[PDB]
Amino acid sequence: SPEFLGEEDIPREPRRIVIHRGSTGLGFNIVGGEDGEGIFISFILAGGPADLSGELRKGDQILSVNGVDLRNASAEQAAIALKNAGQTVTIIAQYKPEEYSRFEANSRVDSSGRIVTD
Repeated sequence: SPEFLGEEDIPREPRRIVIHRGSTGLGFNIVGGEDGEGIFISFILAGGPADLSGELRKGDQILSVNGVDLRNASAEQAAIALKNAGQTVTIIAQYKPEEYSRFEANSRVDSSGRIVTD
């Protein structure tokens, strides 16, 4: 009997993740930022710093960057904070796929809590 992770819930509590900046950037994209809706990871680049951490995913909201609260920041504000965060970037993230799925066209959350796009 194979034990798929797919049948396992993704943790919903906040987590602390440390990223080490490459010679290319932190390796993820963000969406959101309008009217305090929040900043969400929409894409993680294969092989990039966020990927290498192995602790971030599409659908994570970025709550803070190096202790600076980003929950109500604009995307531009978030981009600036992330750019200016130095070589070692400490992120507090929280998996919020339902909120995230609102932003991505034809996306939804399945019974396992995974984000699916049709």
